[PDB]
Amino acid sequence: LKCYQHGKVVTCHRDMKFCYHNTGMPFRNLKLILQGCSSSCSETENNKCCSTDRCNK
Amino acid sequence: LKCYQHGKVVTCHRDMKFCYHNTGMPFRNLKLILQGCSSSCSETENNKCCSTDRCNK
Amino acid sequence: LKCYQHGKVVTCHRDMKFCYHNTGMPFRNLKLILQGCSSSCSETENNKCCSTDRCNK
Amino acid sequence: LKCYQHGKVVTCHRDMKFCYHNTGMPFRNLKLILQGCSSSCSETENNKCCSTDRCNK
Repeated sequence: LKCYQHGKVVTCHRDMKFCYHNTGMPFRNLKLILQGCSSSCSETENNKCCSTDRCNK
Repeated sequence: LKCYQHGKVVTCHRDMKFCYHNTGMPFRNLKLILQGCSSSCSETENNKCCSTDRCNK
Repeated sequence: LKCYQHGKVVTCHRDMKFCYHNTGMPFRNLKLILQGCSSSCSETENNKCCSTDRCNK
Repeated sequence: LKCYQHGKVVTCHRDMKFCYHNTGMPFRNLKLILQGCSSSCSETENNKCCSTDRCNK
């Protein structure tokens, strides 16, 4: 599986079956963007994990 | 002072002298974007530091 | 005023009037800790801010 | 497998074969701590992944 990872495309390790993209905002002044290969998502984030090449732009 | 802060304008606290925009990248998969008011700021350590209203878009 | 900043004690600049400790947990595995001197400590609750020297843990 | 995850002990999904603990520090005031169940580590982080219950405490 290949995933976007901030302007690189990367091949996931064998045990990482998902691509992931999500954006968080822990503090008023801070936005963070997590994007890459991943393991399975929590129940609450199932839509953030996808399992086809480059699915996580 | 008023500053941009992630798609909105905020009024800084009365003693804060700068607006800023900054980013970090601690890991290959994780980007951080910081934007708002600050009390101190060195332009060389930010994308931008300025001291007029809304200067940090 | 003096505050903790991640196992350093810092002396606040004159425009940084409280000590601050906030944490965020945007994703299940990722914790962010923001700690130091602040004037963004401008609610009137001792939620993220505390007033007394070295109060912020 | 069970792992610590920021003051919780959690049971990993079947596709997560490791417990993980790591940190980053992009700014003097901001610490990041990654802790939980994980997939395999990169080569540079081999010591950050372990395979026994609660090993990333």
